[PDB]
Amino acid sequence: MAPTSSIEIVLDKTTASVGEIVTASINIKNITNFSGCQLNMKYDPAVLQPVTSSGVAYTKSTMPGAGTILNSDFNLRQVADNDLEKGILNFSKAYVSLDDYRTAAAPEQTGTVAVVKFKVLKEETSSISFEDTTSVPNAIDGTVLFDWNGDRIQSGYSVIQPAVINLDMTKASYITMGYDKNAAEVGEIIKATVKINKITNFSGYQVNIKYDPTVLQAVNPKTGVAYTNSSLPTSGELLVSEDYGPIVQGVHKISEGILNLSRSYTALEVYRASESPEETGTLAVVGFKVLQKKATTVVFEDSETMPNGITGTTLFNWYGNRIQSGYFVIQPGEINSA
Repeated sequence: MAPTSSIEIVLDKTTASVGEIVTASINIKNITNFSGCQLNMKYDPAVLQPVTSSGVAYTKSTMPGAGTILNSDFNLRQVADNDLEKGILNFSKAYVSLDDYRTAAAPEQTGTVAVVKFKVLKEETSSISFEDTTSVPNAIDGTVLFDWNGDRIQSGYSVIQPAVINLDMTKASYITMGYDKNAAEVGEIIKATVKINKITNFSGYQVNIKYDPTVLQAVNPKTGVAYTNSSLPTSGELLVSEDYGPIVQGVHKISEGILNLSRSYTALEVYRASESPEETGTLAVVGFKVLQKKATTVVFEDSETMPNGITGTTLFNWYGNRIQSGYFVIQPGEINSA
């Protein structure tokens, strides 16, 4: 299930100086009967410039470079309509000879669908993400994947993003997850810790986390006892001062591999009066028991229950204001990579 089935933007380097090239590979994994896609990619056009006839700036009609799938003889349709002023790449890449593709019975479910090279114009931490555009509609975070019947794939995959270039792990403002280990055998528990860095006047969080319940089981990270749909996470370093009235709740859908966790201080005036904000530290620990040893991941993922969420995350300051910008969501790595 998702996020084992995914589309992701993967950079070949995570730091690059001005004038250097960063290669963004658009990779899919385990997309059943995949035949094609339409993707709307957003970047900051003050920071990055898409390039290549190896070296030449894209124009309006420039297609991304070829990847490792969608190169076969099933009548590939390709169109691009890029807005270089706004920093939007929009392209379609799909097989049209679907009857023949089906009959071939060898679907291209995993690989690189396209490559976009970016030249760095400015020293500035910056992200690349697929984003909804009104000229879609019903994309999933700017992504439309098609199966070999020509039907849109409407569920069952995660959009793993943003891809971030030139992030300073000490200085940047972000939320992320870390693992105590990124490989583990069947029956072992991986401890996944939600944590933040430099979030100004932070007072609480809500996060929506997606895992593949056929590969990992949500459990208490010490005891191994399975989470139910109301299980609390184990507390971390932050939001544990009793004086500020923390409240915590979990509302999950374990059969679908969805956790939703929230913890906030409530006595915000008392907290503000301390003049000692909690801005960097761990928020929550969840356990993941390995059911099968195969490559998977855990991700922050948007929820229809969090329409104002930023890739499945909401952070509040100590006036109860949603922090709407100025931090990155940093997805954790792969678990049990091959």
